[PDB]
Amino acid sequence: SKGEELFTGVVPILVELDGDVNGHKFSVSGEGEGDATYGKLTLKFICTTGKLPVPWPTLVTTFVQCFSRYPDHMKRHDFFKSAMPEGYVQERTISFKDDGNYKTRAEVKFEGDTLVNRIELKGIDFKEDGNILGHKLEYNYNSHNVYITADKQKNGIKANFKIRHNIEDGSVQLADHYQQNTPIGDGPVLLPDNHYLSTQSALSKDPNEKRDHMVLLEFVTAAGITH
Repeated sequence: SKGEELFTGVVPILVELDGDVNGHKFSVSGEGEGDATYGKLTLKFICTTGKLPVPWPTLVTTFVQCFSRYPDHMKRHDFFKSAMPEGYVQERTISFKDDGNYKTRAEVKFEGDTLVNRIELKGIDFKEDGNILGHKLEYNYNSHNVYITADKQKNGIKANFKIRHNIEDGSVQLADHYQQNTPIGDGPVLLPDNHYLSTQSALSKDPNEKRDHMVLLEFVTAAGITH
């Protein structure tokens, strides 16, 4: 297919986010590359407005599931690549248990040969010294399953999953995710059978970087369908 063939090699990625969480405004720019053949993402993000007013881990899911590895036998279930190059809208509500919520709107599409994720994020209802605004989350990231279902009336998909953020006291901050994606263009897109994406992510720092930043290495494989 046209969209799947755009991902057989390494593809440059740009991420641009503007956010407002409880009136804290901020922006993030990211750069890196994806290799969907291996489900692989490598990026570096920089807060361009100074200090990031929320913990970096809370933004990982917001910061390109077209780079997930779909096994060959699951090609007919890969909505994300099928929407390319014209792209898709991705919307979420992220509910931090017993704290505030993010609502995100993003568009993911090619600009030339570069895959771009442009995001607007709005956060409300956060506790001033909760785990988010109080920066109580560990700088690490767990492994999840992202459950995908077709959303036929939208010519798209939905996803529902549970992100676990470790808290510095050893506890866990749940972030419930609900997601809907809608294609932008007029080519045919794939409406999948139920399946999920198996994720893992590693967060690190660049030792030469004194801006507030995050280095991310992530691997994602589609699963849950056998034939």
